[PDB]
Amino acid sequence: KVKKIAAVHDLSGMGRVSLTVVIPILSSMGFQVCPLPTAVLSNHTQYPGFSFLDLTDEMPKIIAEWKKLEVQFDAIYTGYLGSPRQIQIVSDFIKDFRQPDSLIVADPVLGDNGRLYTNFDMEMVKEMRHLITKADVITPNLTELFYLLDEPYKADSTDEELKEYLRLLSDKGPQVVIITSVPVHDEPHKTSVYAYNRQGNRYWKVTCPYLPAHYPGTGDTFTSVITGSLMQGDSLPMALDRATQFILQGIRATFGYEYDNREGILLEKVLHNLDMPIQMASYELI
Amino acid sequence: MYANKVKKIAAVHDLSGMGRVSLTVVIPILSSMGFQVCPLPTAVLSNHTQYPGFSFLDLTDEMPKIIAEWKKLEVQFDAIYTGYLGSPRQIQIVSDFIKDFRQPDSLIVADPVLGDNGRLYTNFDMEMVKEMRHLITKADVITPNLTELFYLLDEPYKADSTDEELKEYLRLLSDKGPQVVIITSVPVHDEPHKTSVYAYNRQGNRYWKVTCPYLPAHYPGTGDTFTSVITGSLMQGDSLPMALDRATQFILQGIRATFGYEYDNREGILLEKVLHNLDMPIQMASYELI
Amino acid sequence: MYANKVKKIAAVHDLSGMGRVSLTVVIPILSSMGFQVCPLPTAVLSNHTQYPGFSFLDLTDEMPKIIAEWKKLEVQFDAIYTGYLGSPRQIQIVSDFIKDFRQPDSLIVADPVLGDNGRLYTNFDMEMVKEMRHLITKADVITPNLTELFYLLDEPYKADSTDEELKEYLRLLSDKGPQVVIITSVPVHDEPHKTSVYAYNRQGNRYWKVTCPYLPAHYPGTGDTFTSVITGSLMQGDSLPMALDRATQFILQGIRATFGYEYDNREGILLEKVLHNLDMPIQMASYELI
Amino acid sequence: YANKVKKIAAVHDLSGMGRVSLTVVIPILSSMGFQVCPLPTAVLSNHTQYPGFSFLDLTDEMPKIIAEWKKLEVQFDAIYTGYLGSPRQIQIVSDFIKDFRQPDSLIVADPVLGDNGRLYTNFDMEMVKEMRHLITKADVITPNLTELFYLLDEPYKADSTDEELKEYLRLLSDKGPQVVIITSVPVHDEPHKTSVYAYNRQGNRYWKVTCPYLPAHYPGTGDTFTSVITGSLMQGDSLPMALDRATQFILQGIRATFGYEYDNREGILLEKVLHNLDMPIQMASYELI
Amino acid sequence: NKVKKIAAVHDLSGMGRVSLTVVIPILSSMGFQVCPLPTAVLSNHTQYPGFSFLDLTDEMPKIIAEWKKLEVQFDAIYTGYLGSPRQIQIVSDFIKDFRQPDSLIVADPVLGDNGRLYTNFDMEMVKEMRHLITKADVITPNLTELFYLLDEPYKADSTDEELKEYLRLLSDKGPQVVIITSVPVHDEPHKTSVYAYNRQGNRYWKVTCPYLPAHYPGTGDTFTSVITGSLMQGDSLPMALDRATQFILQGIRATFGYEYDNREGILLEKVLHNLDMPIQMASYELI
Amino acid sequence: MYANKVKKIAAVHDLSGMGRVSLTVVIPILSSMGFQVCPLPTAVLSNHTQYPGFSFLDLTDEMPKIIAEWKKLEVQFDAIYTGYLGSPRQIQIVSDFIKDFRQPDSLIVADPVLGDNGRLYTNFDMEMVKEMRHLITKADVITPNLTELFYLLDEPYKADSTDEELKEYLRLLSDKGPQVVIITSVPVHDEPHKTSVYAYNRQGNRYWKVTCPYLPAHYPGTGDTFTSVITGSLMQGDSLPMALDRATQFILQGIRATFGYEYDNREGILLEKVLHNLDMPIQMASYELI
Ligand SMILES: Cc1ncc(CO)c(C=O)c1O
Ligand SMILES: Cc1ncc(CO)c(C=O)c1O
Ligand SMILES: Cc1ncc(CO)c(C=O)c1O
Ligand SMILES: Cc1ncc(CO)c(C=O)c1O
Ligand SMILES: Cc1ncc(CO)c(C=O)c1O
Ligand SMILES: Cc1ncc(CO)c(C=O)c1O
Ligand SMILES: [Cl-]
Ligand SMILES: [Cl-]
Ligand SMILES: [Cl-]
Ligand SMILES: [Cl-]
Repeated sequence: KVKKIAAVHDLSGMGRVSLTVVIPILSSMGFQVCPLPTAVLSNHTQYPGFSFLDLTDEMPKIIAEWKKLEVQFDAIYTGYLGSPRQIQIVSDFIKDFRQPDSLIVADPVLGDNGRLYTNFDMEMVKEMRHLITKADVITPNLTELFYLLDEPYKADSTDEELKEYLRLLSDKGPQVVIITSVPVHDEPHKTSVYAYNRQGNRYWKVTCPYLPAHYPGTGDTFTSVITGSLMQGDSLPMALDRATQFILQGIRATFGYEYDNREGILLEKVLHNLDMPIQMASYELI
Repeated sequence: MYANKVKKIAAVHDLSGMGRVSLTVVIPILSSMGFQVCPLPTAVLSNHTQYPGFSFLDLTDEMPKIIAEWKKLEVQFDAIYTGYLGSPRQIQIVSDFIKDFRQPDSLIVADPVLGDNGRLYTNFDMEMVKEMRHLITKADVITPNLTELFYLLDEPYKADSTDEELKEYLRLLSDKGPQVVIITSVPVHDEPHKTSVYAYNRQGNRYWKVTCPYLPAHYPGTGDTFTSVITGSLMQGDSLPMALDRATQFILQGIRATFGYEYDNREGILLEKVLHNLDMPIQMASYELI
Repeated sequence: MYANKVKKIAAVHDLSGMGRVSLTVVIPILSSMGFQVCPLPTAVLSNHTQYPGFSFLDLTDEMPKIIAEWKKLEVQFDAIYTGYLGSPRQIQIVSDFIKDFRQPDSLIVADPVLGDNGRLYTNFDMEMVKEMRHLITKADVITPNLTELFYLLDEPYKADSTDEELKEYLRLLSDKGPQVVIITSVPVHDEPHKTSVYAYNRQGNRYWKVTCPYLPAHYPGTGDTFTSVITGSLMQGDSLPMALDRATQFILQGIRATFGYEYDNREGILLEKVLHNLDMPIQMASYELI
Repeated sequence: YANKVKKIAAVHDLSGMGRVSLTVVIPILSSMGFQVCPLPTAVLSNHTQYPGFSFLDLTDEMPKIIAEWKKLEVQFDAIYTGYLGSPRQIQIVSDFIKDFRQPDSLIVADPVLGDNGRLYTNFDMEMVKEMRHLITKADVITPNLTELFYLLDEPYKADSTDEELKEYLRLLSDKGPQVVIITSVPVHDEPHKTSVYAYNRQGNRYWKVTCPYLPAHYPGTGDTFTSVITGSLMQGDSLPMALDRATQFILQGIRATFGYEYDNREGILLEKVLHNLDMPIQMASYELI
Repeated sequence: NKVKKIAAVHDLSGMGRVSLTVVIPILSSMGFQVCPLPTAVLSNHTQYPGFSFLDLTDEMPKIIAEWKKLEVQFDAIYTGYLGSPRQIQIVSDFIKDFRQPDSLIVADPVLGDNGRLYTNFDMEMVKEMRHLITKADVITPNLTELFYLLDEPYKADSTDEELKEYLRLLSDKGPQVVIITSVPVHDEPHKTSVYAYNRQGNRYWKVTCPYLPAHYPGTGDTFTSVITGSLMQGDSLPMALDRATQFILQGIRATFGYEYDNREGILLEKVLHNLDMPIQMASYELI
Repeated sequence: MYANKVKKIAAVHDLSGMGRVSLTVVIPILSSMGFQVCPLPTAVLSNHTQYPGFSFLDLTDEMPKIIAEWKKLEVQFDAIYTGYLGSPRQIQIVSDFIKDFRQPDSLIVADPVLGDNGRLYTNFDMEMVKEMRHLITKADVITPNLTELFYLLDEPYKADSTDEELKEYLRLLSDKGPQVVIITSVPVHDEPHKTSVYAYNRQGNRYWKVTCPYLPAHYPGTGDTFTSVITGSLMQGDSLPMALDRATQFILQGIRATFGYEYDNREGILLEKVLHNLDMPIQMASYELI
C-alpha cells in the first residue's frame, strides 16, 4: 500500500506550478497523488496571458464518485483554487473525507509580491480565511499572511512580530503554520522561512540565499516537499531544511545561461536530490 | 559555449483522479526520468473508465485555447506523446498540433488508446477507432495492445496469431507511418499467467520479442506506464531493445509489488513504490526475431 | 526524430603509468560519467613528476600527426579538455587544435597545469608559464590552483589573500578569455586542515566559494580529478555551483578512503574505490559571494 | 587487516579514436575496482581497421618505464597484455612478466594478431612467431579463432567440430596457460551468431557459450572481452561466470548501437552500458563433457 | 511497514552451509524475517566425520510457550533437520497452534542423501517424519528421502511415469505441492533433475539442471529456502523451480577451478545477489 | 594465479527467536555484504530480553565442544565478531578462542554488550562488566553504547559530556587495546530526538563524530545492526568514516521504514526492507573533531 494524497490544485500546461509540481514531487517521495483539479490553464497566471477553464462545477461530480468508490485519503493538500465558490466545496470535502490520522495541508494561494494573483479579489481572500481553519499545516507566503490577517503588507517585521503573526494564524485552527518569502533585514539577496508548531509551542527559522518570488510556483514546490517530509516522519524543522535546500538547487540549476525565470525552478533536473537526507542542519529555534 | 537543457514533452492524455492511468502515470514517470511534462489535458475524470462508474468532462473545446497560448509563448517541445482522447473530434486538433509543433528532431509517440480484453473502452465507438487510424500515421512510435492492433488494422481479434503473422502486422502498421511499432499484451502459447511484446524498427529492419510473467490487462493503465518508459528511454538515447527491457522490467516490478495481500487491481501497478528503479541496471529481456 | 549520442571529449593530457594523474584519471572519470574520452597524449611517463624520478617521452611531434588523422576521419568533439603538456611547443599546437575543432556548442576546458605548493613542477620553467598564459585565453573554463594563479597573473605567490582579492583575481583571469574561472587549493585562515575553492561565471556575474576539509596538494593529480568532474558535470547540464559540489565531495571521499592505514599519498586518491559514487544525490555546500 | 585497490599492468597501445586497447581496458577495469597502470606499446590516432592511422612505436621507451617501475618497487596483482607495437616487444614484455610476476599474480595475454582470417595491418609472421613464445608465460589466453590457428601453426579452418575445438584448447593449454578461451567461433547454420569455447586445466572442464552477435563487426570487442574476463577472475568469479559477464556486456554494448546510422568502426557503445557491469547475470555457458 | 515472518525449524550449524545458516541469509535476502526455532546446535554439519551436537528437544516447548505469550503470528512455518524423533510431535503441535488460514507450511523432510540416512538417524526418525509431512502444504524430499517416506527400497532408475506416481502417493498424505530433488538423468551422469506436482490444477513439472547437488551438503536447504521465498513472493511453482535450480547452479559453479572442499557447501554469499533478478529464459517443462 | 574466495567471520552472539538482535541480525547483514557467518552461539533465547520475559538456555558448556571441533577441522577465520555473551565464564572461553584463532591479518571486533538506557540488560551484573573489560583489550574495534562506555570505564553514567570529555574516553579505552573505539547513542544537547556517534582511530590519530536524527535505544538490537555494518564495511576495505556513514545511514533507513503506521518498536528496525540498500552509494555524514 501507498498512501494517497488528494491534491486540490489546478493543472497548468507550462510554468511549473500546481499539479505539474505536486504530482512529480509527491510521487517521487513515495505517495500516490490523486488530483482534484480546480482549473485548467495553458500556463500560470504570472505570464501576460493564459487560457483558463474553471472546474467549479465538475468538482462535486468528482467528489460524488470518490464517495461511491469509498476512497480513503491519508492527506488532502490544497493550493490554487479556480473560484471563491470552491472553498465551500473543498471545505465540505475535507469535512467528509477527514480521518483521525489525516494530514490536511492548505497552501493559501492568493498572491505574492504584495499583490493578489491575476483576477483574484477579496471574495477569494475572505473565503480562503475560512478554508485555512480546516487545515493542520498552512504555508502562506508573506503576502498571503497579511491578506489572511486582514492587514496591509509590511516587508520589515521583527522576529517577535513574526512569532505573533504565527500564533494569530495558529489560533484560526492549524497546529503548524509556516510563513515563506520573508525578507532578511539588510540582506536583499536572501529570504527566510518562519514556522510555529502549537504542539510543544516551538518556533523555527531558516535563512536561505534565494529569492523565491522570482520563480513562479516555488510555494507549490515548498509545500509539496513539506507535505511528503512530514508524512515520511521528519520533524518540522527537518522538513523546512529539505524544502529550502531543494528549492535552492532548483534555482541554482537555472544559473549561468539565458533563462526565463517564469518557467520555474528546474525541478526535473534536481528531483533526485530529494532522495537523500540533509546531513547539515540549517534551521534554528527562535 | 555548451548547454544541456531540460527537455519538454507535450503530454496529450486525460487527467483521472483515481486509478493509475494517463497523466497521473505520464507525469511521474517522465519527470523522474528527467523530462518536463507539459500536459494538454483531453478530459477530466473522477477515475479511469474500468471502474463501474466515473465523472467525465470532455476538454475538446478547451484544447485549441491552450494550444493558441502555447503558440503565443513560443514553446518548443522535444516530444509529443498522445494517449487517451476525450472525443473523436480531438484527432484533428492533435494532428494539427503535431503538425505545428513538431521539429525535425522531434519524437512523436502515439499510444492508440481504444480498448483492451478485445472490447472498446466505455463509450468508445468505431468513430474513435476510425480517427485513431489517421492519428497513428503522424507518429514515429506507436504502442498498441493486441485489442488495439486489430481495431487499427480493421480485422477481427485473434488471440492465437503466429510469430510471422505478428511480424506481418508490425510491417503493415509501420507502412502507415511509424518507424517503430510495439504490440503489447499478446497472449502466450501454453502460458496463461504470461504475456508477450513484439516490436519492429524500420531503421535497421529489426524485429524484437519479449516474454513477460505478468498480465498487464489486469492492471488498468499499464500501457500508459509502458509507453511513458519507452518514451523516456528513447529520449535518453537508449536503443529499442533497451527501451523494451526497461519498460517490461519496470512494469514487472510494479505488478510484483502488489502481491502478498488483498489488492484491488483496478488501482493499478504500485508505481510510486517502484519509481526509483528506473535508475537501476536493467536485465536484458528482449530478443531479436530472425 | 530523437538522436542523442554519447558525447566525445578530446583529452590533451599525458599518459603516466603510476600515480593517479592525467589520462589515467580523466578516462575513468569521464567514461563513468557517460562520455567517450579520446586521448591526444602529450607525453609518456612511468609515473607522475612528484616522485623522485620518472621516465619521460615528449610526444610534441606526434600530436600534429594524430590531429591530421582526426581531421581525415571527420571526428567531431563536444569538448576539449587540456592539462599537463609535454613541451612549450605544445601550446600553439593545442591552440590551433582548439581553433580547428571547436564548435558553437563546444566546451573548452584548460587546467593550466604548471605547479603546486608554490613551485613549478619538475622541469617546468618560465617558458611553459608564458605559453600557458596564452593557452588560457582560448578556454571557456580554467581550473588553476593558487600556485598556478599567481604564475598566470605574473605576480608573486601569496598564501593569505582575502575573499575580495580572490574575487579580483577571478575577474582578471576572466577578462583574458574564460567565461568560468575556478581557483582551487586556497588556504583557509585559521583552519590549516582545510582548503577552499573560488569560482566566477561571467555569465550572470556570480562568485562562488566552497570550503572543504581536505588538503588536495597532499595527493598528486587531485586537480585532474577535480577538473574531470567539473567537465563531466557541466557537460551533463549541471550549474557551476553544483559542479563545484560534485567535484569537491568526490575528492573528499577519495581522500577519506585512504585513511586508517599506511598509505603513500603520492599514489593519489583512491579513485577506484569511490568511482561509483559519482552518480549520487548531492547536498550543496557552495555559496555565493555577494 | 586490509583489503586494498589491486593494480593491473596493462600492456596495450593507446589509440585516440575507436574503442580498442587502453581506452577500453582502463575504463572497464577501473569500473570493476582495479587501478590500471598502463605500459603503453604504441600511440595511434585510431585503430588499424580504419583506412589509415598514425603510429608511434614505443618499443624503446618500454624498458625505460620498466626500469623506473623497479625503482619504485611497484607490485602488480595482474599483468594484462594485448596489442604490441613491434615483434621486439615480446622479449621486453616476457622479461617484465618474469621479473614482476608474484606467486599469486594473474598473467593474462590476449594474443592480438588479427581477425576474419587475416593478420592486422602491418603485422606479419614475425609478430606471430614471437606471440607463440609470449602465450607460454600466461595463465589465461584469449585468442579469437584466427589467432588460434596462427598460434597453433595450422591453416585457418572456419568449420571445426566441438571435439576439434576441445583438442585445440587442450593443445594450447599444454603449452602453458591453465585457462584458454577461443572467441569468435562460427555457429553452424546460424550466421548471425558467435560462440566462445573455454578450457580450465584446473578441474579439466570445458565450456561453451553461444551469443547473438558478430564481434568482428565491432573492432576492439576482444579488448572488451578480455578486460571483463580479467576483472571477473580478479573478483573471484568462476570461468563460466566470467564468460557470461563478458559476452552479456558485449551484447548490451552492441545492442546500444541499433536503430540509428552508426559507424561500427567506432566500437560498442561502452559508456552507455558501463554501469551494467556489476548487476546480476543469468548463466548461458554450459559444460562440454 | 510490515515484513512477513517465517518460523524456521532447523538446526544451527557453525561450519558447512546447511540449515539456519542457509535459511536465514536466503529468506532475509528475499524480504522475509526468519524467526528460528532451533532444533539442535552443532559445530558443523554431520557429513563431516566429526561434529559437536546439542539436542534442543527440551528447549523447543519453552520457546513455543514464550511465542504464545508474545502473541507472535507467522506467515509461514518451514521445517528441516530435526534434533530427535520426539521433536515431530512438538513441531506438529506448533504448526497446529500457529497455522492461520493463509499460512504456508513447508517441510523439507530431512532424512539423508546418497541412498543413506544421515549420521545417527534411524527408522524412528523416518517413521515420525512420515507423520510430520501430512501437516505440510509443500514438501521437498530428495530421492533418498522419497523412498524412505514411501517405505520402499531406494531405486536410482525410475521412469517419468513412476515419478509422477511417487508424487501422487506423497500428495495423498496431505501436501498440495510435492517436489522431488536429486533425480538422476538417464545417460547424463553429470546432471540432476527436479520433479514437481501441484494437486491444484493437477499439474506436473520437470526441470533438468547440470549439477550434482549430492556433492554439496545443504543444497536441499538452499533449494527449499528459495522455493519458499519465491512462492511467498507470488511466483508460480515452475518459476520457483527455475529460480532455485539456477541459484544452486551458480553457487556450485562458483566453486570450480580451484582446490575446494565441497563439504563447505555452495558459495552462497558469493552468488546471493543473483536472487534479486528474474529468470529470463524459463527452463521448466510440463510433463 | 588470482584466487579471491569468501571470507569467514566467527560470530560469537546469542540466537534469539524473535526480535532483531544478535545472530538473526549479524547473519543476514554480513551474508548480504559477501561474508560467510559461522556462528559460535552464546545462548538460545525465545526473544530478546527487553520483551516482558524470555526463555534462556546458557551455552557456556557447549562452546568449548564447538571450538574443539573447529580446531579439528582446521578452520581459519578472517574475522571474529563478539556480542551478547551468555555468562561471565564465557569471556575466558572467548578470549582463548580469539588467542588461538587470530591470524596476523584478522579483524577482531567486540560489541561490549552490557546494557542501555543507563541500566544493565536483564540478569547482567557487575561480574559480566568486569569480565567484559578484559575482553575488549583483545579487540581491534569496539562499539560500546554510552551506557556500556561508562561501565567499561567504571564511572557513573552521565548524559551531558563535552566533546573533549568524549575524546578522553575514547583514548582511555583505545590505549587499553582497540585501535578503533566507537561510542554510540550519545545524547545531543537540546535535540532529544537525535543521537550521536564518536570514534577514534589510532592509525592516523583521527577523531570522528556523526549526528543522526534517530533514537537507537527505541529499537532493540540496533547496536548489533550497527556493529555488523561496521564490521562488513571495514572487511570490504572501507575507511572508518565510510563505515560510520554506512552504518548510520542503514539504521536511519531501517527506522524510517517503520514510520507511518502502528509499529511494535520491540521488533527492531525493518531490516529486510532495507537490506538491499547496503550496496547503494551513501552520503558522507561523519566529520572530524579537530
Ligand atoms: C494557475 C496557478 N496555480 C498556482 C500558482 C501558485 O501556487 C500560480 C501562481 O502564479 C498560478 O498562476
Ligand atoms: C480515462 C482513461 N485514460 C486512459 C486509459 C488507458 O490508457 C484508460 C483505461 O482504462 C482510461 O479509463
Ligand atoms: C606527468 C604529470 N601529469 C599531470 C600532473 C597533474 O595534473 C602532474 C602533477 O604532478 C604530473 O607530474
Ligand atoms: C591499435 C589496435 N589495438 C588493439 C586492437 C585490438 O585489440 C586493434 C584491432 O584492430 C588495433 O588496431
Ligand atoms: C545438521 C544438518 N542439518 C541439515 C542438513 C541438510 O539439510 C545436514 C546434511 O548433512 C546436516 O548434517
Ligand atoms: C538476547 C539479546 N542479545 C543481544 C542484544 C543486543 O545486542 C539484546 C538487547 O536487548 C538481547 O536481549
Ligand atoms: Cl553560476
Ligand atoms: Cl580514520
Ligand atoms: Cl532496433
Ligand atoms: Cl572452470
